[PDB]
Amino acid sequence: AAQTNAPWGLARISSTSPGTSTYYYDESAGQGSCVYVIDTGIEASHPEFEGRAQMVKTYYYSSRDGNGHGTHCAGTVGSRTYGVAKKTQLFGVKVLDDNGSGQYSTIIAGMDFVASDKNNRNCPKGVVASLSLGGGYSSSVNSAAARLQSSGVMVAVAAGNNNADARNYSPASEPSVCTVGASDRYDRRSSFSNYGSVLDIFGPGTDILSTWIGGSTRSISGTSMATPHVAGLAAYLMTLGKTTAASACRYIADTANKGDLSNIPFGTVNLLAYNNYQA
Ligand SMILES: [Ca+2]
Ligand SMILES: [Ca+2]
Repeated sequence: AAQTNAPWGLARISSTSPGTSTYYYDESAGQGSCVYVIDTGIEASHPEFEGRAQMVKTYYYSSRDGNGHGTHCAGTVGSRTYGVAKKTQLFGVKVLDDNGSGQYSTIIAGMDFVASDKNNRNCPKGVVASLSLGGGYSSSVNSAAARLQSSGVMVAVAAGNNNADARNYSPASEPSVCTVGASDRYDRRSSFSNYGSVLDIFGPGTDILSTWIGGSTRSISGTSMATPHVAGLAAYLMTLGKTTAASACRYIADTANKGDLSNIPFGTVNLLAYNNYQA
């Protein structure tokens, strides 16, 4: 399949070179997989989700996304127009309030919830968890992400928007999960993106058009936008039988475009997510 005039981030992960505008992908489109979006919630009624999204857990008064951050990330995962895996199943877990904030104890509970809730869902091709959140270092938050990964879920987390070493931020500094950095459309490291030896992969993170609350769309930037690119790609690759949850991050790194990015500090990988699609 080929989506013309696609968002630049989708066209980037299906090309060996920047500047293209078509997103080439296999028609399976992550069908059979499930992706948990642990964020501010999802506007599941958005037409771009085609009824493939639903809220399963909230830690606040309502399950509605009163912010838009979680709806935007879910749209990059698997919306019809702006998603990597356009046929995947989307589950929303609201651990952040409508201001985009949340206590670590609630974030830890949301991860432990996903590790158990996946056992009563029908996801034959695999389960993915996308965490576009983070803060200061916490060994309890890192351990919760490691538990979720060990239970059999592909965990993708954002590296942070501090332009610093991600080793001082959680759950980005957990080695067992897949930490995602951000890049722009000219194959430059996003000026805000964190770095360090803990980063596994980079994704499109600057000026990312996706869904928004109120049935709308908008473009924002952050490593919170690059993470759903890797999460959606994982669900896309697992549906193809190429990899599994325990080794998706390593497979994505092994098959990535190497050496394409600029302004990458020494000690940080120069790897850009890529689906290796061939018609
Ligand atoms: Ca290249
Ligand atoms: Ca890692």
